[PDB]
Amino acid sequence: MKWDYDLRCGEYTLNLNEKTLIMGILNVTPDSFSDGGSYNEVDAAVRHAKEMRDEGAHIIDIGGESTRPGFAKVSVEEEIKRVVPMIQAVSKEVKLPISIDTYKAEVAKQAIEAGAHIINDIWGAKAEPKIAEVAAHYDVPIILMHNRDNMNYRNLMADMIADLYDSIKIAKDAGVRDENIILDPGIGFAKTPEQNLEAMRNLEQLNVLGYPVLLGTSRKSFIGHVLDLPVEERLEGTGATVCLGIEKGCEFVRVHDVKEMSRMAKMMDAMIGK
Amino acid sequence: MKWDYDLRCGEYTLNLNEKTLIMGILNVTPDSFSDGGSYNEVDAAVRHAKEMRDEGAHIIDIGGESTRPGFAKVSVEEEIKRVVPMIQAVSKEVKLPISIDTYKAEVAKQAIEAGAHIINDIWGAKAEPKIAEVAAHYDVPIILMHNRDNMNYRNLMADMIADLYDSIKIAKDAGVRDENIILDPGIGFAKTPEQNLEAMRNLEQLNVLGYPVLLGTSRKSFIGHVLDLPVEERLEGTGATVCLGIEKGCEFVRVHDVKEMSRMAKMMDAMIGK
Ligand SMILES: NC(=O)c1ccc(SC(F)(F)F)cc1
Repeated sequence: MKWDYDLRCGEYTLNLNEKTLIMGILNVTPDSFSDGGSYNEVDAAVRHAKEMRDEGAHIIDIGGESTRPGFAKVSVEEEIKRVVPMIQAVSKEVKLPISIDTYKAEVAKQAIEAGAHIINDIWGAKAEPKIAEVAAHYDVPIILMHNRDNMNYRNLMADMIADLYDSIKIAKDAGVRDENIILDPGIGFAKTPEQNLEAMRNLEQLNVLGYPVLLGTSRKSFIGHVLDLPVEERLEGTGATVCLGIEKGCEFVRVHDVKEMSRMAKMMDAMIGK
Repeated sequence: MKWDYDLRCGEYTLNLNEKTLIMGILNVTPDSFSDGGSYNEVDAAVRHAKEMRDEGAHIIDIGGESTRPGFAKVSVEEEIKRVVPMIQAVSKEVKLPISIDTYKAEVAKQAIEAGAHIINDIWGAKAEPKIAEVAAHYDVPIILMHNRDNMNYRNLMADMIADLYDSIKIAKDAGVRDENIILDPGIGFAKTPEQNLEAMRNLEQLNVLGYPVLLGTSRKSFIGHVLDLPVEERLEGTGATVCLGIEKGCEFVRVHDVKEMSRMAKMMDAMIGK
């Protein structure tokens, strides 16, 4: 009942009421010597995508080098060379909606022509506002993530909701329809460990804006800060964050460990009555 | 702030505010040919206890054959022969509070003399009311679990709270102090799969009775019913139930997989601000 529309992802449709949707994380393994497109690079990407599809992923999230976790300085002409061949191949042989992980307008634009269905922006359309227009033009869902270039909060949650609505304004002024807007609390970004725990504890507040919320906490540093555990041993901590996130009404979770998280989400959904 | 007393377990003290307490499950591996006490049986019990202590367990729960999951018909004279040597050895070389898993008064009584600190009753003092007196006499914490011999609920939750308070009455009429009372929703017992999901979803209601709540969902059938997964693949489902349980204010979780659940509980505590 909570949502009265389905997420329209070109040729795939995502119901927001039946279950928590699992977005699986695919990071490029760049080939040295080449700028992209090579067989090993692309085929490792496809095999990874297929594994995630089998493990219960509903969306595949595809990131280049300029995005997380790398954040390397690459121009858009090269990032296209790399990210486009992956999107052409994955979209061809894995029938799932694909989101492009970029804050760059031209990269988002190429990705969608290559065959991406959703835009996923870590800067909430603030780094390159034209990205909002790209989304409006192609009529695709855009994920707006909370992020700032500083740590200076008067009031964390109120500041987050304010910051986010600034993103919504930019998106809607560009012509993006409400149904194509998704929000993300930006856990792990521009927050102290203490502020990350705080945002998690108060996540249900994001619900007042009236948009589906995607949660992305997978293997993040704050989990390590709490448990005192390296990145490879953060499965149980990520699981907690996913369970809490779902209890507090999130519609997507973005995770590396698709099998495990998928199982937890399904148990949560059964319990909270999704 | 929520609790203004500590759980007094003889020589160990359990703070109910700092963190979710993990009770690790130890089931006897009975030796054929002997009635109990043999070296392999007892030493496997000790090694298991030590493993759980290292994995982060705060309490060791020790069950004989007449209790779960076996429920075999054994007299109390034999159950004592088996459960007492385990309790003497574990209490000797694992410095943790030990709970005896029994609904039988004489068994509880022997267990405590042998060195058990807490009584854990799956029948909520209704099967053998004298167990309440045993607890009152020795001044030990008693866990009262919801259980009935039928499935006939007018209103699940109201019926559960009613049933439980009937247990509290029997306990207090025997002389058990409020601080020595703990409650358990009896998930997996006398409930359909649908009713188990319901009790989980409405667990916070148990809080109104004003007693610490222990949650025990580890590897239970309903998790299997939801995920469609055999008992060995229920880690992720148990994890969900533990996370939800903690969100809804439970003070203990009783689990087989101490390492994993301990990590999840610790992440939950950090998030909900315990
Ligand atoms: N490979 C495993 O047995 C394993 C270990 C830990 C986890 S984390 C959990 F259970 F989801 F919370 C999952 C699977």
